[PDB]
Amino acid sequence: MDTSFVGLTGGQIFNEMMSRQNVDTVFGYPGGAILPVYDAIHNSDKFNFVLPKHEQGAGHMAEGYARASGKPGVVLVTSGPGATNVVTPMADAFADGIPMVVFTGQVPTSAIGTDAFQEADVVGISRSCTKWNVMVKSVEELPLRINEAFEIATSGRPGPVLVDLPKDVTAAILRNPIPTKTTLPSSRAQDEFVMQSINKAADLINLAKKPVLYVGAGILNHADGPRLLKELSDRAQIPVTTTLQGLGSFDQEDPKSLDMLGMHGCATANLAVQNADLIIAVGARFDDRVTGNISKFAPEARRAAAEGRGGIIHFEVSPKNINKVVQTQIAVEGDATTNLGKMMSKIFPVKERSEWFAQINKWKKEYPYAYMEETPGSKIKPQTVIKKLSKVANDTGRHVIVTTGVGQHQMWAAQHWTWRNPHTFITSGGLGTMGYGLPAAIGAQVAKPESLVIDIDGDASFNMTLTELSSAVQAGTPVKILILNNEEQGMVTQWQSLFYEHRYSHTHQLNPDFIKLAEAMGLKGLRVKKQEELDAKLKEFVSTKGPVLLEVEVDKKVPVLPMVAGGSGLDEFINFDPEVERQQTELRHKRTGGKH
Amino acid sequence: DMDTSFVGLTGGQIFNEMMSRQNVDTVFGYPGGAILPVYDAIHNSDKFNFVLPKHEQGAGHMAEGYARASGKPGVVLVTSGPGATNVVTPMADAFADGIPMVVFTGQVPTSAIGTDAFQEADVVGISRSCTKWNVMVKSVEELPLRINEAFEIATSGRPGPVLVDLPKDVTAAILRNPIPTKTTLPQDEFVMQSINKAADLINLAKKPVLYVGAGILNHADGPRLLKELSDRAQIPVTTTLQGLGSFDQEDPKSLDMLGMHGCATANLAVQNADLIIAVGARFDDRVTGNISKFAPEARRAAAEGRGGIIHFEVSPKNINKVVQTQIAVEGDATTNLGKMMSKIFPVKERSEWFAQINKWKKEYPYAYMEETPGSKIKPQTVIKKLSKVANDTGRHVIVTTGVGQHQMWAAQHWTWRNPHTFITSGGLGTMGYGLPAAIGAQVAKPESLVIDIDGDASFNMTLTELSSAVQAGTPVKILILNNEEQGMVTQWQSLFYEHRYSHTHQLNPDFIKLAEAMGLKGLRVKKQEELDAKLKEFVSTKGPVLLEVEVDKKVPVLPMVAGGSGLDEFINFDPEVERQQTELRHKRTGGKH
Ligand SMILES: Cc1cc2nc3c(=O)[nH]c(=O)nc-3n(C[C@H](O)[C@H](O)[C@H](O)COP(=O)(O)OP(=O)(O)OC[C@H]3O[C@@H](n4cnc5c(N)ncnc54)[C@H](O)[C@@H]3O)c2cc1C
Ligand SMILES: Cc1cc2nc3c(=O)[nH]c(=O)nc-3n(C[C@H](O)[C@H](O)[C@H](O)COP(=O)(O)OP(=O)(O)OC[C@H]3O[C@@H](n4cnc5c(N)ncnc54)[C@H](O)[C@@H]3O)c2cc1C
Ligand SMILES: COC(=O)c1ccccc1S(=O)(=O)NC(=O)Nc1nc(C)cc(C)n1
Ligand SMILES: COC(=O)c1ccccc1S(=O)(=O)NC(=O)Nc1nc(C)cc(C)n1
Ligand SMILES: CCCOP(=O)(O)OP(=O)(O)O
Ligand SMILES: [K+]
Ligand SMILES: [K+]
Ligand SMILES: [Mg+2]
Ligand SMILES: [Mg+2]
Repeated sequence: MDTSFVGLTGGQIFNEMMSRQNVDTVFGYPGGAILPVYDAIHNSDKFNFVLPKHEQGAGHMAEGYARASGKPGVVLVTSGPGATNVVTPMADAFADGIPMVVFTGQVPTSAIGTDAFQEADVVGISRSCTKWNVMVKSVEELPLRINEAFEIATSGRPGPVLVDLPKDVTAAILRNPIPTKTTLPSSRAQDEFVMQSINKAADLINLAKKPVLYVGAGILNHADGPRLLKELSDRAQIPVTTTLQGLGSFDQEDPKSLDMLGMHGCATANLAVQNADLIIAVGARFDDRVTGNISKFAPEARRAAAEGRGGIIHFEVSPKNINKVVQTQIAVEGDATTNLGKMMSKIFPVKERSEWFAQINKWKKEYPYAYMEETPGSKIKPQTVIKKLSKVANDTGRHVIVTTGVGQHQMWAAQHWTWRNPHTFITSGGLGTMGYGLPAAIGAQVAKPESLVIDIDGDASFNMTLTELSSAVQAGTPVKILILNNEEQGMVTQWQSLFYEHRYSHTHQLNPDFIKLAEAMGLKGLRVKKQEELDAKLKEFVSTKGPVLLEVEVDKKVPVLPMVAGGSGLDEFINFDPEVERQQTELRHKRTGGKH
Repeated sequence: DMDTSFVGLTGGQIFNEMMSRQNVDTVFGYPGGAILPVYDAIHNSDKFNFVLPKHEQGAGHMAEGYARASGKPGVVLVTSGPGATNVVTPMADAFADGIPMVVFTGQVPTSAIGTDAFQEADVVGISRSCTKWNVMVKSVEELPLRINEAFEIATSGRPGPVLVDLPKDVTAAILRNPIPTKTTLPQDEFVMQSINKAADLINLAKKPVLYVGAGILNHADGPRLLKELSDRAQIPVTTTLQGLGSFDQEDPKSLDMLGMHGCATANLAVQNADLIIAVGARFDDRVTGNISKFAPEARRAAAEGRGGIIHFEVSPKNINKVVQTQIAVEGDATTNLGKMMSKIFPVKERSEWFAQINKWKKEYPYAYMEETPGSKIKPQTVIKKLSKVANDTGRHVIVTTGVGQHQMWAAQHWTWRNPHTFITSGGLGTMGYGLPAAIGAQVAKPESLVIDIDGDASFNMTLTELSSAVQAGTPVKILILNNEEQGMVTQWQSLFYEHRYSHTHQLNPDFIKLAEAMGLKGLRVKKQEELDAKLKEFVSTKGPVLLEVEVDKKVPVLPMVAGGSGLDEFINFDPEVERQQTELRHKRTGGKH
C-alpha cells in the first residue's frame, strides 16, 4: 500500500501524477466542473499551460504537440460543451494514431443521470473515437486510471484516450491508502513466432526482383525507424515510397526515393507499386486514399504470390489492421523498426537492380509533378509557392516543421515540398479536419520552441479556427501562417468540376481581410499577389521574428494532379495536360454562367 | 397505395423535394465529399434559402437560433467525419434545451462503412446520447420515410434534435421502384381527472405561485392562456431563464426569474408558497437550489393535504424525476390549461399574499454597485440602458447571449414582455452561442432587431462567424461587455477558491479592428459620458455592427444561491461588502486584480 497521497485532493493528486508521467505541457480551458483541478494546477511549476480560445483548438494543439515531440498531448477541459468541443480532435487523433490523453471535467457523481447543468455522456459519445475511456468513480482510483490512460495512449498503435473526472472526485480528499502499483507508471513462444515470420519475410525479400517499400507513419513511431529503413533500402537496393503520413521518414534527395503514392501520389510511385513483385508494407494501413480500386491494386505482387515468388509483407503493430484490406502473405507483428532491426542480418546484400531502376527512371522523366506554371500577367500558382517556400525554408538551416489545413494546398504541400527529416510534416489525413493547420502549428511550436514552424493553410480551412491567432500571441509561439488564398473550397470545387459538371454548390465563402485580421489579432500581416514580389515576401515571411501571417493570392480552379479516383487503379491516373486545362477552363466559364 | 412521383430521382433530388414538402424555407450547412450528391441536387434550389457558416458548429447554433425564433425546426446539412463531429456540441445543446433540429450528415458509401474509410465516423453511435433519435438511411427507397420520421420526432413531445446519416451511394442512387405513398407524406381519463383535481387544489390555494418554463412557449397560445389563468386566479408568476418572455414583466403579478441568480422575491415566494403550479419547467439544478430545501411550505401543505405541487409536463420521464409532485397533468401545457380554465374559480384578490410579496420587492431589488465619477462603466447599467434604447425603436426585438455573467445580467436587467425574444443556452450553457444564434434568429425574423449580448471570452469561441453574418445579409447587433476575463468562472474562483484565478484571463484581439476586418462596423465605449450616444448609434446602424463596452472587472452576479443553500438562503448585494472583497482580492493577487 501507498499512503503518500492521503490528505491530498483529487486535483492535487492529478497535478502530482502529471510530473510522474513526465508531462511538461497541458492544453486546456477552465470551467465549473473542472475547477478543483484548475485550482490545483494554479501557478504549478510542473508544466506549462496553454490556453486556446476554443476547446477544439486545445485538442488540435495537443495533436500537433504530440506529432512534433513524440510525447502524448494532454488536454484538460470542463464538462458539457467543454467535452463535446473536443470530440473532433479525438476523432482526428483516433484516425491518425496520435497519442493524446483527454481529461474532461464531469458533474458530481450524485448529479450524473439527472440531466444536470452542463452534463453530457462523454464516455458514451467518445467510445468510438478513443482507444479507451473511463469515468473515475472515486479519488482512490484516480492514479490508476491516469496511469492506464497514458499507457494505452502511447502503446500499440498510439491513439487518444479520455478520462472523465466528476467534480466531487477531484474536490475530494483521499482518506484511504491505495495500492503502490496503481500510483507508479508502467512470451518465448510469441518471440519465436515473430522471429519465424521475420525469417519468412527475409526469404521472400531475398527472392524479389522488383521490390518496393511502402512506408507509413508507423516507421516514425520509433527514433531509429528512418535509420533502419534507409539501411534496408540501401542493403537490398529497394526503392521507397511513403504515404502522406510517412513523408519525412525517407530522404527524398536519395536516388531510391519514389516520393508519395496514392490518389494524388507521384505517377512513378504508383506505377512501381502496380508493377512490383513484392510490396513490403512498413507502418502503413492500406487506406482507401492510397490503394485506389482495391481489386486493381498491386497486380504483379498478386501474380507473384500466386506463383509463390512474392506478394505482400506487412510490418504491423495492431492485429486490427492485419489482413483487413488485402490478403498479405507474411505479417510481422509488433513494432516495425524493432523488427526491421532483427531481420537485417538475414537480408542478402544486393549489388544492383539495373532493370528495375532503369524502368523506374524512365517513369521519373516521363511523369514529373507537372502543372501550369506562371505566365505574363497571370496570378501566382499555388504549386510554385510551395516549391519556392520549401527552398527558402530549407536554406535557413533551421529545423523546419510544416502543418497544413485540408484540401488542395495540403496535397500540393505534400507533393512539392522536399521531405528529408522525421517528424516535420504534421497534417490531418484520416479524418481530414479543416482548421487543423493553425492550432497544430501552435502545439508543434510549443513542443519545439527553436523550430521554424510553418502552417501551409487554405482559406476555407483557416476560417474554421482563425480565432486561435490570438492564442499564438498569448502562447509566445512565433508560427508562420501561410494562406494559399484561392477564395474557394478548392478540394470540393475540384470534385465538383470533375464529377458534377462544374456545379459549384455552396463551395465559395466570403473571406475576411486576412491581413487586417492578423493585425487585429496581434501579429504581423503580409500579403502578396504579384509574381515579381513573391520571393521577397517569402523571405520577409520566414525571417520575421514573432508570429506572422502571409496571404498569397493564387490562381483558382486549379486541379491537383496526377489523380486516381473512383474505380481507377493506381496506374490509371489522370495526368496534367496544359491543353486540357485550357479546354476545361472554357467549359467551366460556360457552365457556371461566367461566375467561375 | 404506391407512389412514383420520386421514381427516376436521385436520393439527393428526393432530399430537395422532401424539404419542400416539410415546408422548410432555410437550410444551414457546409459542403463536403460524402454529402456532395445532396449538394448537387440542391444547387440553385428555389425550394429554400441556404446559409453558409465558416464552421459546422456555426451552422448548428444558427439553426438553433432559427428554431427558437421561428418555432420551426432548424435544418442542418453537413458532410461525414469532421463535418459530423463538428456538430456534436450544437446537438448536445439542442438536446439539453429541447430545440427542434434535424441534422443531416453525409456518410461514406455503404460499401466503405466499417473499414476505417476516409472521413468515416460512427456518427450514429456518437450522437446517440445527444439526439432524441437517429438513423442511417440504408437505401434510397427509405429516404422519404426516414426524413418524415425525423421531422415528426424532432417536433413532437418535448422538441429535440434528431440525426439522419446519409451514405453517399444512397444519395447518389436513383429510385427505380415505387414506394408506399404513406412513407412519402409527413388514458384520456387520467388526464381529465388530473385536470379536475388540479383545478380544485388551485381554488383551495392561499399562497399560489406559477413556476413557468420554456414549455409554455411551445404553443402559440401558451403565453395568452398563461396570462388568463394568472389574471383569473390572481396568481404571481415567476419564470426560469428559458421562460423569460412568456409573461409580461410589466404586470404587477410578475415575480421575475427564480433560481441560482433569480430575483430574491421570486425565490422567497417559491419557498413560502403552499402550492406550486409548474408549467413547462423541469426543476433543473440551476432553479431548485438544494433540492431537500426546495419548496418547504409546499411540502408541508402537501403533508396536510391542502397544497403541494402541480406539474404540467409533456414528458412522463420528467415527472417526479427531481421532486415528488401531488398532481401530474401529462400532455401539452397550453392545451391542458385551456381545458382547466373553466374549472378555475375567479379570485378577486389576495391582499395578504400580495402584501408579503410587495414588501420583498421593495427590500430585495436587483441591487449592484452603480457608476461613480471616474469609475468604469458597470455591466448592469449597460443592460438597463440598452433595454430602453432598443425598446424606443418600436421594432420587434430579439436578444441572444453568450454564457456567463453578461448572460445572467441580460436576463435580470432587461424588461421581458414578448414570447420568443430571448434566445440563450441554458441547459448545456455553450459559450460562443451568441453570434451564430443571433444570425440564425435574424434569418428567421428578417425585420426584427437582433441583439447579441455577449462576453469577451464567449465571443472569442465563434467570432469567425462574423464574416458569415455579412455574407448571409444578417444585420445583427453584436454587443460585447468586455471585462477581459471569464467573469462567471472568476466569480466562483473568488467565492470558493480564495481568489486563485487559474487560467481565466485570455488575451483578447482588438474587437473593433476585428469587426472591420470581418466587414462590419465597429464601435467602442470606455467613458460613461459616451455610453448613451454610442448605444443609440449602435442600434441605429443599418448593417451588422459590433459595439465593445469596456466594463468593470471582477463584478459578481447577485443575488446568488449556490452549494447547499436553499432558494431563501441567497447572497444579497452589499456595497460595503464589495469594497471589502475588492481590497481582499488586491492583497491576494498582489494588485494584479
Ligand atoms: C484530401 C486528402 C487527400 C489524401 N490523399 C492521399 C494520397 O494521395 N496518398 C496518401 O498516402 N495519403 C493520402 N491521404 C491521407 C490518407 O487519408 C491517410 O491518412 C494516410 O495515407 C495514412 O497513412 P499511413 O497508413 O501511413 O498512416 P496511419 O493511417 O497512421 O496508419 C499507420 C499504420 O501503421 C501501423 N503502425 C503504427 N505504429 C506502428 C509501429 N510502431 N510499428 C509497426 N506498425 C505501426 C498502424 O497501426 C496502422 O496500421 C489524403 C488525405 C486527405 C485529407
Ligand atoms: C451561467 C448559467 C446560470 C444559470 N442560472 C439560472 C438561474 O439562476 N435560474 C434559472 O431559471 N435558470 C438558470 N440557468 C438555465 C438553466 O440551466 C436551465 O436551462 C433552465 O432553468 C431550464 O428552464 P426550463 O425548465 O424552463 O426549460 P427546459 O429545460 O427546456 O425544460 C422544459 C420542461 O418543459 C417540458 N415541456 C416542453 N415542452 C412542453 C409542452 N409543449 N407542454 C408541456 N410541457 C412541455 C419539458 O419536456 C421539460 O421537462 C442557468 C444557465 C447558465 C448557463
Ligand atoms: C458545472 O456544473 C456542475 O458541475 C454541477 C452540476 C449539477 C449540480 C452541481 C454542480 S456543482 O454545484 O459541483 N458546480 C457548479 O454548479 N459550478 C459552476 N456553476 C456555474 C453557474 C458557473 C461555474 C463557473 N461553475
Ligand atoms: C468523403 O469520402 C468518401 O465518401 C469515401 C470514402 C471511402 C471510399 C470512397 C469515398 S468516395 O469515392 O464516395 N468519395 C470521395 O472520395 N470523395 C471525396 N474525396 C476527396 C479527397 C475530396 C472530396 C471533396 N470528396
Ligand atoms: C463561462 C464564461 C465566461 O466568459 P465571458 O467573457 O464570455 O463572460 P462574462 O465575463 O460576462 O462571464
Ligand atoms: K516531394
Ligand atoms: K427583468
Ligand atoms: Mg481554398
Ligand atoms: Mg468576460
